[PDB]
Amino acid sequence: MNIFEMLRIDEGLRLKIYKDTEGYYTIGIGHLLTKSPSLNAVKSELDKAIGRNTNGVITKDEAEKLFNQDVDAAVRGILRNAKLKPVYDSLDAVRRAALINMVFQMGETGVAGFTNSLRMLQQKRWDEAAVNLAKSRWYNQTPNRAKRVITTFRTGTWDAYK
Repeated sequence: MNIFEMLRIDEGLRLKIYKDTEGYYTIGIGHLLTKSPSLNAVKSELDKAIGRNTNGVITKDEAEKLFNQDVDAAVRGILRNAKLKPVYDSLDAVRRAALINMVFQMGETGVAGFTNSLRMLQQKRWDEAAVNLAKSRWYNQTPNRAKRVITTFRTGTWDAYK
């Protein structure tokens, strides 16, 4: 297992425009297009992202390219963030994937906002961090996914994805 497979499991793959759990327009492997409701704004964003006149549909290869750019960007975001980087550097390879998963889903700002959890992860207080992380809107809204990520932080194994 690795980051790509993990996220592929949590986000699915859809080749036509769809709304995410929060109702926002997305496509592919969790690629958020826009928070706007206009199907126009949406079509524009897609065309611009893909570089061609779409019509709300993309190929698998196009979805994969966007996915690769997204993972890259999430990693890059962690490495640039002063609150995130230190945590990421302190973690083992499996746990690093859990953190990237969170960033991809909720953005750098969102995650950097879990101060308490972040400090507990840095101190390697796995159980404590898992409890803290559970006390969040994120877990309440997407509990199955949040439970998979949390377990991964708790155990440092891929067991939740197996």
